[PDB]
Amino acid sequence: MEDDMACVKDLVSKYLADNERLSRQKLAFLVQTEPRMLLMEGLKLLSLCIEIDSCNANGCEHNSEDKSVERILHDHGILTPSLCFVVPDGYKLTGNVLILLECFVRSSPANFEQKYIEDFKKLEQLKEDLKSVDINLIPLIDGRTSFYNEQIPDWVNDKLRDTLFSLLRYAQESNSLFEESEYSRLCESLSMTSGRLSGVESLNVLLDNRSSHYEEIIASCHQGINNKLTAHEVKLQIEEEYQVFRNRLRKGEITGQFLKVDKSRLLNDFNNLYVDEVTATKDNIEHLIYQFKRASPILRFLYANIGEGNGEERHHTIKECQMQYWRSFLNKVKSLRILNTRRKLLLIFDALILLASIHDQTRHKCSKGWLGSCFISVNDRLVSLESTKRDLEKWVGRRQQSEPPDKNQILISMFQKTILKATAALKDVGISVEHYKINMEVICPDSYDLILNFDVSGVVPTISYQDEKFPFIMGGVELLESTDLERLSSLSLALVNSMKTSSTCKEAYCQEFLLSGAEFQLIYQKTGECSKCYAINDNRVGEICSFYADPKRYFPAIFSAEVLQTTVSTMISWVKDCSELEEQLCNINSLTKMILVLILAHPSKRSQKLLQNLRYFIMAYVSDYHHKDLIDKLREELITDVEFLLYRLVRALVNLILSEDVKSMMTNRFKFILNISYMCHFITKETPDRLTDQIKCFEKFLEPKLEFGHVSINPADVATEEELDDMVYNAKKFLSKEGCTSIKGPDYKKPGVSKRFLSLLTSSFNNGSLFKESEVKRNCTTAMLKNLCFYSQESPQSYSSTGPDTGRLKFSLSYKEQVGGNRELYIGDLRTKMFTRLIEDYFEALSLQLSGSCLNNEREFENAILSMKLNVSLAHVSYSMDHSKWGPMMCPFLFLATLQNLIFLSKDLQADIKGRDYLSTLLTWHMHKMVEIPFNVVSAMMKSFIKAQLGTTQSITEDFFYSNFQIGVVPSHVSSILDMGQGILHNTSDFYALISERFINYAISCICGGTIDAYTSSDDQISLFDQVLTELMQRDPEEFKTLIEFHYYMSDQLNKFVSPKSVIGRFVAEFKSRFYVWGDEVPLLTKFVAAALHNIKCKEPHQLAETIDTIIDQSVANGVPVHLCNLIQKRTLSLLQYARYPIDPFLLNCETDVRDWVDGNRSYRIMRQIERLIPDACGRIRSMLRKLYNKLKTGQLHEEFTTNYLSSEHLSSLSNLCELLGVEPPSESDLEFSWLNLAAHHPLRMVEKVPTIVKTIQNKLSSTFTRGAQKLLSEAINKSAFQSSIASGFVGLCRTLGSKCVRGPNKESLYIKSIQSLISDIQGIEPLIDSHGVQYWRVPLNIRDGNEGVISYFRPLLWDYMCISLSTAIELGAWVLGEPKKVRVLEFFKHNPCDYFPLKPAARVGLNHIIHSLRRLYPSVFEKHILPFSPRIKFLDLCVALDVNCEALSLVSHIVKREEHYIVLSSELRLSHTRTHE
Ligand SMILES: [Mg+2]
Ligand SMILES: [Zn+2]
Repeated sequence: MEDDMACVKDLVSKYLADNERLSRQKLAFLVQTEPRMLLMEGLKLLSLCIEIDSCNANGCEHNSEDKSVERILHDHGILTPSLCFVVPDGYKLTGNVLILLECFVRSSPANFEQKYIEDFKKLEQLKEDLKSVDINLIPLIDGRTSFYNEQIPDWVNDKLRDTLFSLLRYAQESNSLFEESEYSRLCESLSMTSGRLSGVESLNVLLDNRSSHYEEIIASCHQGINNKLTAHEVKLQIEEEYQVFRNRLRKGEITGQFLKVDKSRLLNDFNNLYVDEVTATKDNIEHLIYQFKRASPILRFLYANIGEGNGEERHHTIKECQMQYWRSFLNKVKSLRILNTRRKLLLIFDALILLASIHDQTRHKCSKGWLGSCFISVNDRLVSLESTKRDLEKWVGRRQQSEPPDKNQILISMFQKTILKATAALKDVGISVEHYKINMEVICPDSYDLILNFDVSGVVPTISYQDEKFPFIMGGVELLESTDLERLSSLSLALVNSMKTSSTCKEAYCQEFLLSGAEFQLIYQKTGECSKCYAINDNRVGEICSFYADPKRYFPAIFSAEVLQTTVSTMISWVKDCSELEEQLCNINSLTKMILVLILAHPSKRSQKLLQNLRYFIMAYVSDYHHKDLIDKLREELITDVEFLLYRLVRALVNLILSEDVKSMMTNRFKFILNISYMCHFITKETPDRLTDQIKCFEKFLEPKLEFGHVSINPADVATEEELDDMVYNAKKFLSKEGCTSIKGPDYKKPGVSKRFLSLLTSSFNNGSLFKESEVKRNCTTAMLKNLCFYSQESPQSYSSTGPDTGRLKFSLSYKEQVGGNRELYIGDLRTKMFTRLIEDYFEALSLQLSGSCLNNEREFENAILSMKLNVSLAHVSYSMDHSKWGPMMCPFLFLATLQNLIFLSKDLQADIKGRDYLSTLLTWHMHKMVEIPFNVVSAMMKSFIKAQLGTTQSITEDFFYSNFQIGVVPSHVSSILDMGQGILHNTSDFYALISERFINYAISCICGGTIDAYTSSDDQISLFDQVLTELMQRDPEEFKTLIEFHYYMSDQLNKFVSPKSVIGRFVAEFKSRFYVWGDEVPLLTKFVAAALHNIKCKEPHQLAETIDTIIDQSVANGVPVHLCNLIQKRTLSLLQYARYPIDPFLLNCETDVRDWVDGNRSYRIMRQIERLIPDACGRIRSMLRKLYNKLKTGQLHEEFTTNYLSSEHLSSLSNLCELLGVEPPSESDLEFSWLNLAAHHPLRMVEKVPTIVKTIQNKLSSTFTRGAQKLLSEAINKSAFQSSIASGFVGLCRTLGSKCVRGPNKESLYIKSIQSLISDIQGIEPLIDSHGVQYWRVPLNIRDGNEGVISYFRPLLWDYMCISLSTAIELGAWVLGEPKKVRVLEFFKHNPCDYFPLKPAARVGLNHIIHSLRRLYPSVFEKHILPFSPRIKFLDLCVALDVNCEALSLVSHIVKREEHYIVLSSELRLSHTRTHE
């Protein structure tokens, strides 16, 4: 064992770089002889090489002397106060930039993430401490997952660490210089293989230490449970229980929780729901219509009468005088950076704008841009007039007397110098100044005297902070028109735009809009994105109105003025043929329109809840039985009068619709009311306030634990007995529920489980009664190591009864937004998630072994839908139920006690025992978790206590804080037993619900003479009854009710509570929000419309099109008509056009029909759009494509096309492809058509080049653990620091498109306007626009040579058309290459809007195939990018080739879940197009 020393010493002597830092450690190692010292020196040298490579690679100076940061400052003469203990590994000072380069090496995922979090937090803290120095700090962290470096080659380093390991184990077995813990740590660190190599058996590495608590818990689980009874000895207990329950219920001690339906009583209870303020029951429609148009200033302004303009004054409002041009130019100039703008380079701008205004004024007498005595400045300001005159005279007098000259001369000199500077700086980058239509004529020879001799007259524009004297007439606009929607759209656009203004008559900001004639000004006095006061002003009469709205909630109505009208119009057409509703048809329209406008004008949470609570009422109205505590659950607190008006409107509508004397069509009215109820999705999803929601969520979390009487406050890591005995005591108490055989009788809605029913369930599962036929068949060295960079310290060594030795599991609490209420959310670390995943997937597999669940399986959902459809068809009884408080009422103790009593059959009995031990240990771990209290809530509670302690309601949580606040304690952590991890433990609860419902159905079947089917996914259940029970319902109304009450009691006995929103009935069935009726179908139109409306994000404009396309494709399959989708697409295109972005024929197709969504796919619509653009030329290519596909189907060439033509020039090759056959070639003025691509060199900027397939491959490949360690966690940390909304996203998108957002040939940035200017320079190319607007250009052939720097952006059309067409024809049938034609022969019928028809589309792939094809076809790229990391594949090769060579959009030809079944209007299919495959 000594020759190894010699050879490795020689190898390291010959393979070490000559560094003045490395030679020291090299000689210190080479001089040593003792093996232990060799170990130390080798480890030190390896660490040195790694850290020096890291320090030199990132361009920094290495800290060899190990000096602290304040030392580094003091040596450089930088004086700083005292600081904490910090040592930088790499430090650099460059100007005012400071660089720190701490680094380390880790192999385990959990260790890597923990070290990253630790040093990141430490360095952020130190950055905060050093911010006072007035010097910037930027940390840099490098964490590598391997020992490879630069100063040493790989093989010598590997053999070095290997021989080091061998000598390590030798010396450990010889001298035992190390103890067990450090020795094991060093082995696991330098092993580089023990990071992650095992699975479930990893728990076998540690020790047990399970001394006493485990035995007590396991015994308490087994105390009084009997799980050996036979099938004969459970029926008797069931019968006895039923007998005593029925007797005690009939006597009058058991209450009963169900009533029979009564429509009149239900309506009468709904009408008198808020009878304390609305002191009436009836309301005339006319008075409501009258007082609706005068409620709020917004509504008054919406329906007022403002017809300013006699017909010629408004004509000038489309002239675009010089003032606006000067304003835009000055804004664009100020967007750059010029020096010394403080009170010098700003007054000049106002002077120029004022001169331009005077010039525009005294030539044709226009009155724009003014407001009383004020004008709009460069930065959307509202500067006055006189103060500017004073500043101007002061400045000119000072500058003149600083020095014969003349005032006008000084003014024109200053103006010309500044203008020359500006125009030079502008010409510098990419743009001339002649494209702004500005002229240097407003600078008259005499201007100062003109400034000093101006005057205006008007009013003062004011703002009032709260009688209302409106300057106009209140209401004169009919509801049937579409004017209020346009006014709302314009006002909302102004309100959203009001957020763009940046920070620095006090100061006033103004935005401008105009409806039809004159223009109005929205005035505000504060920046930022927050609630603030707004006013509306006009030049004739100022201060029209003022209000207190919030900006970020007014998005869904921007350009969607023609979309909502069609929505209401098509929703009305449903209830149109009711023979007893014609006399009341305008009232319905008025009410619907008023509700929509009102909910779009004042968005609030209370209106959302009130509108959401209607579906439960409409479901109960058409059923047989319902919970007794239903009506009381439909009431909530309302505050403002707008909400009361909304409630009155809803009441009037629901009384008009579901009155008496109507018996024609119940399904249509049901669908109508449901769609009305689903309008709550139009408001928003985000929160109005943040602190109150946190307080509410914490209150909901803390409430149900203060009556069970078990809350731990700040538990210690070393658990004391005072907590363990209490845990055991409460665990015993949890299993002490009585019922039906006691003195006090049963008690409802209390957490707990009874021993009798647990025993019954376990015994019935063990002996076998719940399986179908198809189921039974299946010490200085320590500090030395601490100096190292790869010696980890964050691995567990032994577990216990309360988690690993590091500490009990910890979680953080936070809310998640949702329509209506807000959901709770628990967040854990990575090791915790890795630990929980074992239980999760074990229980998921165990449940998959059985049948009936519908959580993640996708086969059972179709069976459920089929059974529901059949049951509804046969008019049987259906029970739709949801459970209440499912999360905070379950318990891991219940799952453990259930698992500890099941007996399996020949399932690796010894491994079965070992797995049971593992699972029991993990569940015992979960039972002892801890949850963190947020910081804002405790801070606010402390502030409130201090405030209202020295100077009533006393919410119980506030009482808890006040109690544990005054004795010297501050709550930080809270632990208990009653709370199951919301969303963490999910599949186990699904399994438990499955077995529980199966046992309950078995018992109910054993009592009566019928059977039941059930379906459930962890919180929702649908039960289907047979014919016997359905007959029993209407023959003996007493046995039915008793059976239902017994089902309720049984479910309560097993810790499952039925919510008051469940329903038993025969008319409708619902599961997972999917309603079904016998002779119709129920689409949710408003839901999909509202979902599609506000669903945009700030990204590249070619992915929003994909997202909207997928959304519309998903929505069409449910019943939405097509023209609505066309209008939605038009709205999206207009939203894009507003941002000044050129529209190309590869975004959307707003001319589709039914067939384009059923049969075709994404590429078919693009092909159809291109065919619509340029006909008379696509047929010639289509004939050649037909012939080529017919030839290639038999596999004739497959190679001449693959390389010779595809991988060459485009134009000439095309011609050859025509002479390869006997078809006529394309004309010379056919290859002239071309479009414009901005991403021809690199994609656009947001905040070499290779195909996108390479991008996604290197993304999905270099991310496992080692090739994707740093980047993913870095980007996650970066994204965690961002919080945004939809409006802010649209604003950011509008901002980025117009700054640079463009890259040049080599490396540079430009502007879009510059590109369009250079394009418009050459007067030989012709643009062309279509109706909806799609720009495409015609360019000649000769003009290309001579200026090849701007023509490198264009791209021909026929080439891409052929690529996409051939690709999609390969992907689909061969009919695509036919010739389409509309059907113009069928006559016109009279259709009803409610008539549907089903359809099926006209009908694996892996990641290795594309790699192998790219290898065997394109070896060049493969050997440099993929190497460092029969009939079916024959066409896959062609697919990937077409994808690589034609990169416009054909990527989607391979990136593509897709629905199958379609339900469409039968009146639409008979007007589609036909494609013939001949
Ligand atoms: Mg349900
Ligand atoms: Zn004018």
